[PDB]
Amino acid sequence: NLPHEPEFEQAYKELASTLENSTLFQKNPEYRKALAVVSVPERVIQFRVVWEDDAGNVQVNRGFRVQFNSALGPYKGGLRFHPSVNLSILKFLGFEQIFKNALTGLNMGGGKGGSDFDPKGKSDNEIRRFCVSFMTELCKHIGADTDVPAGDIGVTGREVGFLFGQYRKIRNQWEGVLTGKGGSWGGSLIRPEATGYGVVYYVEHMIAHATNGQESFKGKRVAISGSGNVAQYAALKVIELGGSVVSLSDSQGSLIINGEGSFTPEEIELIAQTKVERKQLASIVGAAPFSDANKFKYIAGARPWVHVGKVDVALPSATQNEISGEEAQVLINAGCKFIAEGSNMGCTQEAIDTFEAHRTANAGAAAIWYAPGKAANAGGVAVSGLEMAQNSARLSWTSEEVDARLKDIMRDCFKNGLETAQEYATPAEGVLPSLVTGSNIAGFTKVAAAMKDQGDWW
Amino acid sequence: NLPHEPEFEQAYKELASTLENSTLFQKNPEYRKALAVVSVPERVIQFRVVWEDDAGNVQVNRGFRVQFNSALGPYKGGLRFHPSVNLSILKFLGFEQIFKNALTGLNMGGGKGGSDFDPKGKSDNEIRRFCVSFMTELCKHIGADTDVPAGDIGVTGREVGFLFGQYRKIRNQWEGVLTGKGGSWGGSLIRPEATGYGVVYYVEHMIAHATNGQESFKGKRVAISGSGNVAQYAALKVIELGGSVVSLSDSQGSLIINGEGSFTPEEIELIAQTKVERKQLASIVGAAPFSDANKFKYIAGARPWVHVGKVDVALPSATQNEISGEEAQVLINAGCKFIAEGSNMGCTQEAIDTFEAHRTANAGAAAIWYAPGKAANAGGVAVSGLEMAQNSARLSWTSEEVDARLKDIMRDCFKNGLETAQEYATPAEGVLPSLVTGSNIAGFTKVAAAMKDQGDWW
Amino acid sequence: SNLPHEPEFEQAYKELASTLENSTLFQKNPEYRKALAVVSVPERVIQFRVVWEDDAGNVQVNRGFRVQFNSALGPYKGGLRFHPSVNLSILKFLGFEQIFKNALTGLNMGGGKGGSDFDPKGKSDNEIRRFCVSFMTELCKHIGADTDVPAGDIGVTGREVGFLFGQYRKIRNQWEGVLTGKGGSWGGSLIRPEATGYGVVYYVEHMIAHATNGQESFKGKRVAISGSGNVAQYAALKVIELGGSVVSLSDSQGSLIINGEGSFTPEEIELIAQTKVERKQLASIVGAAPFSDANKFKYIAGARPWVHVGKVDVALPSATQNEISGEEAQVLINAGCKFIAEGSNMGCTQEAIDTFEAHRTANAGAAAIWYAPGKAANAGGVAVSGLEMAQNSARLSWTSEEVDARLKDIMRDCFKNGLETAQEYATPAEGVLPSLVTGSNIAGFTKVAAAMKDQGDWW
Amino acid sequence: NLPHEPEFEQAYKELASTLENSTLFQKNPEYRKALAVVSVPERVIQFRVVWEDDAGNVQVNRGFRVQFNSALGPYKGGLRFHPSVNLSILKFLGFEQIFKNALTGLNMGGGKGGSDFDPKGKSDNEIRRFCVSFMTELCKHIGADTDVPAGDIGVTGREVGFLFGQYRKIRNQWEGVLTGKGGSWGGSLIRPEATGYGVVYYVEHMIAHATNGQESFKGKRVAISGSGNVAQYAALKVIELGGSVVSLSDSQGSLIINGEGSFTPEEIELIAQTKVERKQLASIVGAAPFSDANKFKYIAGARPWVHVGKVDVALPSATQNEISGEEAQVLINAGCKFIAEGSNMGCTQEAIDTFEAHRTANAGAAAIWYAPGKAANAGGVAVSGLEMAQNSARLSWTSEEVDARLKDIMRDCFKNGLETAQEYATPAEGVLPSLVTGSNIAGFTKVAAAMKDQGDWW
Ligand SMILES: O=C(O)CCC(=O)C(=O)O
Ligand SMILES: O=C(O)CCC(=O)C(=O)O
Repeated sequence: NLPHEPEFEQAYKELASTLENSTLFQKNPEYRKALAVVSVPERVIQFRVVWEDDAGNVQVNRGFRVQFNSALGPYKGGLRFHPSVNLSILKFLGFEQIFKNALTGLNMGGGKGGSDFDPKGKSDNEIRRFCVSFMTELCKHIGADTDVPAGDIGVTGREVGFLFGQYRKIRNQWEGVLTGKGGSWGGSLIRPEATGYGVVYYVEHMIAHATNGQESFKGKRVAISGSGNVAQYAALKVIELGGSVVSLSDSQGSLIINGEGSFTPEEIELIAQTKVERKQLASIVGAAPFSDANKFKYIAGARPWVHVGKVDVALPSATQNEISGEEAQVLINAGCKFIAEGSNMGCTQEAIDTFEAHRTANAGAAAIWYAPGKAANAGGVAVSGLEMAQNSARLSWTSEEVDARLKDIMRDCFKNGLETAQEYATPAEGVLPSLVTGSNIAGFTKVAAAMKDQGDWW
Repeated sequence: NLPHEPEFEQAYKELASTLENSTLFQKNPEYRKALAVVSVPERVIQFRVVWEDDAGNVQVNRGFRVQFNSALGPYKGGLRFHPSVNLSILKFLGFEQIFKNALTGLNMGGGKGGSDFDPKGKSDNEIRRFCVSFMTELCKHIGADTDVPAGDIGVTGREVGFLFGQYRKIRNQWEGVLTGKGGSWGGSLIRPEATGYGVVYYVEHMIAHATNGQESFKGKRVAISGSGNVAQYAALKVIELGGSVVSLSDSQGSLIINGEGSFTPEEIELIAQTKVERKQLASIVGAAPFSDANKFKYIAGARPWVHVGKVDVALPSATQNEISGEEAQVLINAGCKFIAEGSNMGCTQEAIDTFEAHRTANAGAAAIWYAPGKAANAGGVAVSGLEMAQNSARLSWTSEEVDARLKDIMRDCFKNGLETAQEYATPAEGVLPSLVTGSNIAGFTKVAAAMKDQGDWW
Repeated sequence: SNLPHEPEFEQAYKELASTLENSTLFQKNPEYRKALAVVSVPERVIQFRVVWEDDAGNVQVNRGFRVQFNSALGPYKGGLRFHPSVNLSILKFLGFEQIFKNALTGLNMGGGKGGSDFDPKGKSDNEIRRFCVSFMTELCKHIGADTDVPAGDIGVTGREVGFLFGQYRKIRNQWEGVLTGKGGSWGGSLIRPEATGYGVVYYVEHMIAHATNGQESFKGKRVAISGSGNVAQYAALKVIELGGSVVSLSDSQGSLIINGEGSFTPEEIELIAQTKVERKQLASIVGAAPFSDANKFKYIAGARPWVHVGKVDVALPSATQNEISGEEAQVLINAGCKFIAEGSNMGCTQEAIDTFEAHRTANAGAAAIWYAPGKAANAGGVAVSGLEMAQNSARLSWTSEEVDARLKDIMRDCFKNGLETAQEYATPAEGVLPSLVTGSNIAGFTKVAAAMKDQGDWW
Repeated sequence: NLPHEPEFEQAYKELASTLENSTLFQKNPEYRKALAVVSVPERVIQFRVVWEDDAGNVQVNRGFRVQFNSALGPYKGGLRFHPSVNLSILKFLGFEQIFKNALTGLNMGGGKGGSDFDPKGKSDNEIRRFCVSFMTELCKHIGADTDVPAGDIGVTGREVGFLFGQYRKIRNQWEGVLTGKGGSWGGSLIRPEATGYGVVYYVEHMIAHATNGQESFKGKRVAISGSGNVAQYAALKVIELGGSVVSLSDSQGSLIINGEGSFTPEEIELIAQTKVERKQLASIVGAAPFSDANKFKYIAGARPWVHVGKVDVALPSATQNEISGEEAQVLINAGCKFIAEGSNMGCTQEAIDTFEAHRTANAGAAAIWYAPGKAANAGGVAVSGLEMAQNSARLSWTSEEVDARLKDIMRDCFKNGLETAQEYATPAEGVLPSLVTGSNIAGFTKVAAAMKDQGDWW
């Protein structure tokens, strides 16, 4: 009699459902056995973590590493320190990580870990001691050839460092055992740029396919929402490829271009400085360059979608549910043909459904083409693979090298979606395949066939 | 945020209760910290087990090893294969194992493991393939100085053989990694006898103490339940000591003696053979000697306790929760003055409360005296420690040497419980000390103190 | 080379070497001169940084050391010392001696010594825990039940051994005999507290028997002891149990003497033990019974007991190193003392040792004072550590009587080996007592050097 | 108390003094804690080395490995066999190695080891046996992910081969555990070239910065001293980049170009053959091509500095203390703007002082710019990292690939010095940053911040 694990059960049921609404099990019914094998994790470690607080008292938390699947590579996935953490949640997140990592084409398996340790209110001294204790036990079960964790909620650069330092001390090895490391001790260039550059490259690959290699970002008008790092670097990449960035935004309003034109790199760097100083877009229109009313128009309380006029590409990069069903319709009437999520779950289900029905109802490049976040914002995962690659040679690559490689990985990510959809949700003649359906299946099918090849099931 | 683990949480709450109801936390209030720490397992491993059935189909089950505590020694405790198995249950069994193992005097930590694999209806080949697969993963986490498992429900000598065989092949070490091994490949004499002998030995000390050296098993009437190896060898040792054995039973009914007789060794040998053949007591009453209705009465559907009439000692040795509140009172009315669990968790908390209430109410030899399983049925795990001792010595001791050490262990276990109750749960004059409270405190403090010494808490 | 100056170690090497030269050993086996040169260089030395957090939350740095000197006879064995004086030279000195002390027990134990310059003085239990955790995080790599088995020494008692054991078992994930001096319920040995003290006395029993042709024992002898910790206590109680009289104890502040005939009783030693548990002085118990009975007890502040004991038959220095000067050696000689053995490690100064030895070689029969070296006479401690390792591998706890029995046999064999080896290689003049110093040094060295040769460490 | 370690204490004091004469401890006083922690080695192994001489006699020597710091990478640094070897000396060298290695921007820590073994007058056989015995112990402590030694005085190709053979045998792994290996068994192309080429690339980066990327080696006149591997390859690189090499020299004299012109690659090759035959430059001037007195002038007993006329770059690449105070002033007067040490400690302190005062007194490209050897001759170390990178993939890069990558590493070495001087020894407006000060501080700052991130100090 199995324990109640609602978050994991939900995630399994969603996969099994998306697999069922496809021809996968008509063509390959034996993959139902794969579904059953894959959803029992290969290994789970749980361990007590004892650590000393600043008053000198004994404290107790619970440590976790779910090593869910390793058919395609060593276990890969983040560590989460948050009071809500438990096996059920970490299984949900680790299970999903299998298939998102699989989607990229990198040799990365699937895992998730962490603790119910709550870093809110903790001194750095406390976080250090917790991390030291935590890694003392975890060290046994991980390694560059076995399991390579990373950060998540509660585990950023600071914690990764403390974790790395203690691993090194116990194991007496310097290796790529974590990703998200500092620039001087095995971190990668292009790490801040990864997500934003990643979305723009994915969309480039979409355009290329949709137009049979005749169009790129060159000459295209691109609406971006957000003004954090993802939006800034997506904007910079667009510009670098010859596109026009016509909008940026924050939670209070949108800053948009009047008529023809684009934001410039300099302007983007000014918006970055204002973002570092916690200031809102509303406050920078007072001075130049943004006080020029012939180039720039600030719109209070608005998202950009209905205000940019005619537009070719939309790149939501702010927050979740920032494209309504209604806004999807306007982008469609604005002639938008490509949309990809920079923000996690940026499109509402109504918007996704809209873009998909439009796709189904319109042959070729007359359709709007939506890419889901698990595919289009896999840049951060992509650069993690490159950080590992780089670590194996104790050698850093140039910005240009990491960038070029990030581009190729997003192509693999794209193609896995495209081809899976073509095979298992085959569209009508001249209709673009669904990247949402393709991306939801493709991880499972790559992992399942790998598992079969390796005798994990038969 | 934690998962609901009721079997485990109840055992914890109940131990905490017996510790509160004593002077232990008055004289050492710090030990409450130890309680919070010890209750979180050092390490838990869970893992997928894929195995092939006789049709050649893939089958999936879940593997577990709870390494609960190692302050006194390497993790020690059985493997259970039963479809009820899960983490909560093994946490429950593993927690109890800590304190049982502690009480043997031997350097043995507490652990428990197994699988939801059901051996019912499986071929021997299927069981072999399952054990090969199970041990392939488990081998990484165990070892002669790390974790030493053994049998339990679903895991007999047969399974231990398959498990050992696989370990030796992958680890390339021949060592005391398991106990309950076969005689020619590192098994110990007296291991089959140990639990049953051990409870009888323990109870002999109870009789001695409660009667001020007046009495022994000589002339006592002893009601036993069950008919597996515990009940058998308990029966045989009672007979050796001059007691009468007046009942045995299985899951279908009770075989009782009429009048003032007793089972014989020869009759016990016959019941043992009927049990190897997985037959029932109801199948053997229709032929001699058990068809003799002057001596024997078979009672279908019944536990033996009402049907034995007046008895002096009760040795439940069948199954968990086989003595209820009602039956505790039946045994009190029968003139029963000693009860000790041969089986794991034989008495309900209601029966325990009933017995303890009776002890408190009735000074001296009038009291029914109850010994907890962690003390009284420690004989088995004790002889496992001796199997480990023998493997490390690279010798096989005679039956007489193993048996001698088992007697010293059960003696010291009784003395410790008795003296610890005298110190921290001091009874009124003439009142028997609580073996429940004394055994719990003794076991707990030995672990907690060792944990403090080793810096696990402070 | 330009080797670093390591005076403590270099001095011990030369003294050892000299005692070997004053024998037939290198005449009979000149090739052992190469053995000696090879044995003098440690097999392995590990040094390491130990970073640890104080109670104020500040980072602190100390240096950690393990000298794995020799392993021909067994895994490296020897204690850990936390004391501000600790460095490589000092640990090499103590590790070198440990080789030969361990060899004389007859058990399979090699020779090692380690520790840190961490100063436990003034540190909280918590600080001590944090230091041990961090220290063992690095040391774990280099030690093990079949590799190197440390123990306590100055600055490392049961408390530290516990924190050190706990951290090892956590990182290594093996429960094993990696340390000795462990606690009773987690693989310690009975008799370990008594070992060193009982051991000296057992050894001296054989000295007395040999010197007097079995005509005397401890019965009726007056015994002066210095110190008031475990060694002094259990030595005293064993002497009392053998029918001798203990006429002094002492601590770093003064000595507490018996006046006239008479002895400390076990009850008095028990009280003294309780006060030394409380970290009090012998000073601050004299004004309270029974130690205020100024007919039986005299206290002298600032003094060692040797000049105040009157006539004495046996002396058992059991406080600290270098606690019998050459002058005090003469005082004991003139007091009529005939038997001396060290309860404290390096109790006698070299000057005292040269005096006892001069006096032995100048006097026939039992008119001579007989000095036993520490490597023979206080091996009781490390012997029972060896027994602890044996118990751990047996996965059993022996009884008091069994550990004690074996301790007795070990000390007896150790005495015999020193005696007979001196008779063979450093034969005394007719009627002179065999030198247990030369005897023990030769016996220890040759056991190691011959085993090294069998194992191809030299040829 | 502590042992007397004079060479190490000196090296420690010089670092502490450099760090005090900067703004580092004003801006970041907590880095004093870093200095105290970093100056205690992480680990030191000493060991007895017993080996057999050619007469069959036992010999005894002392082996050492100082594993000083691993924050930025596995321990890296050479092995020295010389009768002066001891812990103090090896700590001195390993301490310096941390910060030099750090300076390259490669993921390499800092270490040094060796023995007091004297190879003077030993047979190849004796050297083989010593190495076998030495590596038998050392193997335990090192490894491709832990510690990667190399050569030094007493340890060249021959010894590296013997050491690697024995490691392979015992460890049964083929990996990059040593650098300086033979071409066919893991050595890198560009290895003989590395130091010489490395010096020239470093100067290229200096030229680019000083001139706004307006100038290069193209059209420059370059005075080089020495005529061994470093001068030869430095020369060849200069010629490849369009520069003129106007001198070379040996201990007895200088061979310089008469008027404008340059040595050619064919001429460099001739000088290389003569140097292999162990002939001095004085004796190659009696034949063609060097007898042509219109092109070549031999100056007996002179260094080249005062005899080359106007020159843009100076590359002392012969020995130590080969540019006097006077010669530094002559070079300044000859229009020399770039000076960098091919040879270890080639510039006297008077010369370094003179170049630094000139820099201070002369805004921008008017200055002569001195690069210290720890930065400019770090190419040997750079190619070591590339050898490690190539060993990971069991794959040799092309000469062009190794060479291009060496150039980049020398840019990182440059940037680390430049930027560090900018921050902590900030020059007046328009004045070049001190590469000597920058290079002496930059390694420490990189290591200290990585140490802090990793919880080594806090
Ligand atoms: O011998 C063993 O280790 C298994 C015994 C056990 O699990 C028990 O005491 O219930
Ligand atoms: O118990 C041990 O291992 C030896 C302690 C020690 O170093 C000694 O004999 O002084």
